[PDB]
Amino acid sequence: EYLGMLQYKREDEAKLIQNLILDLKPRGVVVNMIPGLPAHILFMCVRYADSLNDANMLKSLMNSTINGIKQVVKEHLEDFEMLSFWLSNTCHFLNCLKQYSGEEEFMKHNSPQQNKNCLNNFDLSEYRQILSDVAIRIYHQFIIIMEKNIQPIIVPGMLEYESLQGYTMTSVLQQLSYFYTTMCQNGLDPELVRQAVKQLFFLIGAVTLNSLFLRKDMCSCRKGMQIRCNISYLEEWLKDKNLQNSLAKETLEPLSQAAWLLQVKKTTDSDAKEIYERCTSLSAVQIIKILNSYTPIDDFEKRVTPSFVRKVQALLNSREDSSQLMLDTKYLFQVTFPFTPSPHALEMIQIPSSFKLGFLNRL
Repeated sequence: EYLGMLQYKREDEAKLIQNLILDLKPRGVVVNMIPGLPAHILFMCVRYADSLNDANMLKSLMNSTINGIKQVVKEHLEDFEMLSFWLSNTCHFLNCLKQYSGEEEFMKHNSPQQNKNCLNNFDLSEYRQILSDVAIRIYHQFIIIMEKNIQPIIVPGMLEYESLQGYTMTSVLQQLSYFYTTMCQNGLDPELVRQAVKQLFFLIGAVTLNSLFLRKDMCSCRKGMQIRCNISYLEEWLKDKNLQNSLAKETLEPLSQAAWLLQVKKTTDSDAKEIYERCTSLSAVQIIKILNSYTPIDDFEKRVTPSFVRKVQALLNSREDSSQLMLDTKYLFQVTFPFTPSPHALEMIQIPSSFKLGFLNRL
């Protein structure tokens, strides 16, 4: 019956962008059930323009959209929620561009009724690439906001708060939960949320380790054990959210060796060898920084002598290493946007009146 296309009169392109992107109450209800729906709407309009061969209309559409996105995020650089909604919708739109590209690669997990709605005329691969790029920009933007909202909490909870006897380590996980939920409620693909979480973990470990590299009154066995404990707490946060333990390795592993280092006896020509064999994810600079800034507060831990430090540094000669000490909070992981198909059939998509798009038409 219907085809899954959206007719728009080329003189309302502007108003379409206005009432679907710039102006948009992102919390209707259908959209709560299916977010990324605006992306589908957009691609239905695109499919309409493609069905006509009028290339100028297509290009004008894509440009108006991408500019509308760029703009709409540029207006809300302090709105985590909105940034999430548009990173989501952007990734959805790109995945629609891939899914109905017509390319053999993406028709793997397609309904026979879905393989009926591919683009029929134009190749939009270059546009897909551009979209991937802006998507990267948005992702980088929305990561920054989370990181900025959690950075002042890391240190006061991860170590300033003394467990082994007013913020605490729990608060960290509470914010992590806020971020995770906010991501999930915005149709943000699981793998994407995973990479985000990975970034967050990196940030935690980084701020922590850095504060170690600064404050001398933090390098103790006690503090090390405390840290290892908080790390296990984090692994448990992953377990609870059913996320892999792998990411916790590939983010906290340096901090583990840092905490492990703090506890281990630092005296005998054997301890040193263990420091060598175990601290494998740390630069010699970092290790030495810790061993020099290591100050004990308890009586069972014996202080580290300059001679021992020299022995260890001599043992570290076999490992070329890096000149890195601190871990900059602005490091970013390689974000990947994996193609995930859409379960929704365009033929049955309808516009809620809350979108103000009555001047459109299902084909």
